[PDB]
Amino acid sequence: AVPPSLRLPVIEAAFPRQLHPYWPKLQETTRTWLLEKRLMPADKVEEYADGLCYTDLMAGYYLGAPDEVLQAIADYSAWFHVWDDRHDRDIVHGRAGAWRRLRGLLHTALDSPGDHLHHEDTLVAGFADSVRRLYAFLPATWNARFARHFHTVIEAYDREFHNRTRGIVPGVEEYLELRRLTFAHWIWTDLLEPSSGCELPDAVRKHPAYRRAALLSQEFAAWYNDLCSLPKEIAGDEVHNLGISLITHHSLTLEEAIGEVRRRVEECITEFLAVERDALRFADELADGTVRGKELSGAVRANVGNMRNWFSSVYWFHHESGRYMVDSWDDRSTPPYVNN
Ligand SMILES: O=P(O)(O)C(O)(Cc1cccnc1)P(=O)(O)O
Ligand SMILES: [Mg+2]
Ligand SMILES: [Mg+2]
Ligand SMILES: [Mg+2]
Repeated sequence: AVPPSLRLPVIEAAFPRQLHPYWPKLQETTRTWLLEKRLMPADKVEEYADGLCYTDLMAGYYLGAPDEVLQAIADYSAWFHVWDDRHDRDIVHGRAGAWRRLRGLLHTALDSPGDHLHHEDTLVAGFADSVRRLYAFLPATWNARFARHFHTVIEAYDREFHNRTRGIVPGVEEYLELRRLTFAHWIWTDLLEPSSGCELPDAVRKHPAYRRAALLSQEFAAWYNDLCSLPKEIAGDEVHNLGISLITHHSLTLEEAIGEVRRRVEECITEFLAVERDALRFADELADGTVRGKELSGAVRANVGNMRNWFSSVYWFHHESGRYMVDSWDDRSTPPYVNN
């Protein structure tokens, strides 16, 4: 059961949880990858990795993915959380040069991941390994789109670095725009496509019903993370959180801000329910009697189904993962799974 302040009865009643059959092997294989790529200290991997639930988060989302696609996605997701931790620690310790150099290497590795598979920075080498595998599933046009999206994500992380080093809390609207980039909304959306085995043409994925369903799934995930990660973020001097923007710029108390974030999250669900109908009608229209139409219809339907699964996977992840359990830590500002 979930605490009342975080509970979403519509998720519990109407978004039943799903789990990909590869999850048990996924859990161990990603743990071993974190150890072998030296992305976290060995003792922290053994003590904390399974409890962080990163593989569970992906296995509740990309249902139907081939096992090797899911493995690359899960390794990438675990990497992404470690990168968020590295960025945080570079900020806390004032390592502006180390951050700048990492940022530059990630831009280069994103365009040429094979060149960086054995880089001396293990964080760069692990990024490159996951991305090179992601680049092997679909035509290079998809790879180029993933790269365009992730270049933007890296720069949003750089903006967060600047904000936190200057002590700036973004305004609410500025924050909502930035959050689509720091949460990597378009990366998770891109990854729907190798999971269903089809690169969608621009005309299909830019259809208004597809686009809006994709957006709402990610807005829910990011803002629900803001709701659940607010305690650890306040304790860690993080400034990027819708609740923090509301407290800072709209003069809300903590209780009022929690209520407002909750209401915005709830609205994503019922807006998604409306647009999902339109997205599934579009999927039906794509089934025009042709083979290609059947393929595109099935891919769109699978992708919209996984946009729905993201809601339940993110919901339960936030109650299971050790990442957010700040009340258990000796130092609330320093999670035990980060290298400090
Ligand atoms: O777990 P966290 O740190 O609350 C977070 O969700 C980590 C994260 C980063 C990017 C994508 N998904 C999760 P963040 O975005 O930093 O608020
Ligand atoms: Mg974070
Ligand atoms: Mg972050
Ligand atoms: Mg957060």
